[PDB]
Amino acid sequence: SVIGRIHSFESCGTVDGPGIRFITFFQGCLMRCLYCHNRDTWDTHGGKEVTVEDLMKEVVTYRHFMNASGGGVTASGGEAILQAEFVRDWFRACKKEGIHTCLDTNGFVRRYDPVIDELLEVTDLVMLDLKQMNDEIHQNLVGVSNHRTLEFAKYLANKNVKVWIRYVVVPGWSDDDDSAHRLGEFTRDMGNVEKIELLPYHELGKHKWVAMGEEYKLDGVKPPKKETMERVKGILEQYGHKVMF
Ligand SMILES: CC[S@@+](C)CC[C@H](N)C(=O)O
Ligand code: SF4
Repeated sequence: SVIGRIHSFESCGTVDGPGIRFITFFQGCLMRCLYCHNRDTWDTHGGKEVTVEDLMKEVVTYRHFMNASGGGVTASGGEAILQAEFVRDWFRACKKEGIHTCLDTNGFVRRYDPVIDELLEVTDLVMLDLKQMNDEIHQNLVGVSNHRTLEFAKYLANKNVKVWIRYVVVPGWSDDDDSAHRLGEFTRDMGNVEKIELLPYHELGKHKWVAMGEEYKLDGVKPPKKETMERVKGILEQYGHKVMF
């Protein structure tokens, strides 16, 4: 029945645990972050066609490695939530195999049909990218308003879904102190954020823009100052957050 469109899949040791995570990067994203790591995930009509059956046969070989703490599967890519029906089925097949499931998303949910709730029932962890609390800047950095992502976040809180937050720090855009406080405050109130990951801006994936003959509006911006990272981090910890930077 449901077929999925993916950019790729790779197994990888979870940043902090002995387990391995099988990560499937779903094809397609409606955002256009100036710093996008892989713009090749943008096209919703690209990638490869795979069935739930196909992915599970790829995850099995890694089974022994997923029963270790952070071991499990992750739906990432561009925006995995755009293919919410398939991810639901994938996660359902994984749940019966005794596998931990993580939904890595930007939360750019357009409509709130029941499939989302179904998806969450079989989602052990939601990794939410919060790109910018100041919508003025968010529009300029991403190309869309953060309103939907923000509603989605509140949606997850009211459901008591365990959430980790990811925030990309970029000098001149998200290094602002007023923005760190807005983020720390907002996530504090959600009440379900268990940890925040601070990622310093990186000019990686730039060859994907130039390759497709496109202009990168951040080729002149450099990573954030080691001190600046400590600044925002310290600000977020004031709201009672574990910042795993
Ligand atoms: C840039 C960090 S990645 C682990 C996630 C990139 C983007 N938010 C995505 O989920 O497609
Ligand atoms: S949400 Fe992720 S995949 Fe989509 S444009 Fe932004 S960085 Fe790229």
